[PDB]
Amino acid sequence: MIYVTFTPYGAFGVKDNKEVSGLEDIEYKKLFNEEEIPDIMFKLKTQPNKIADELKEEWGDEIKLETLSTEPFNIGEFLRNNLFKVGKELGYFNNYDEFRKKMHYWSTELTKKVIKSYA
Ligand code: NA
Repeated sequence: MIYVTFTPYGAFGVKDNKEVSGLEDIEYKKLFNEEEIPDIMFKLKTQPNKIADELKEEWGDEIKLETLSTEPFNIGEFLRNNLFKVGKELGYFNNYDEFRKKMHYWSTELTKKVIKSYA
């Protein structure tokens, strides 16, 4: 059973909700290229079960998404508290100003898609 959290820049999984200190403790990593980030934020938001079946195929195990759980996962707490630092380590953000500007753009693009979804 793989427990998965998504950030804007990736999907990250660990078997059996194990504790996570660092990226070395993360067993499954799918990184997203920046041009698809908002599209994938919107698909997570509107068809999470489809996202889950896709990961089940790609990673080879049943999948629990954190967005479909009432209790946060160890992996989710780690990524939320280290969202900038892990994204810098992965090459998405060179500094905090960039992180801020990128997160803003992605969120704005996601909103645009959500507004459109409402006719
Ligand atoms: Na560890």
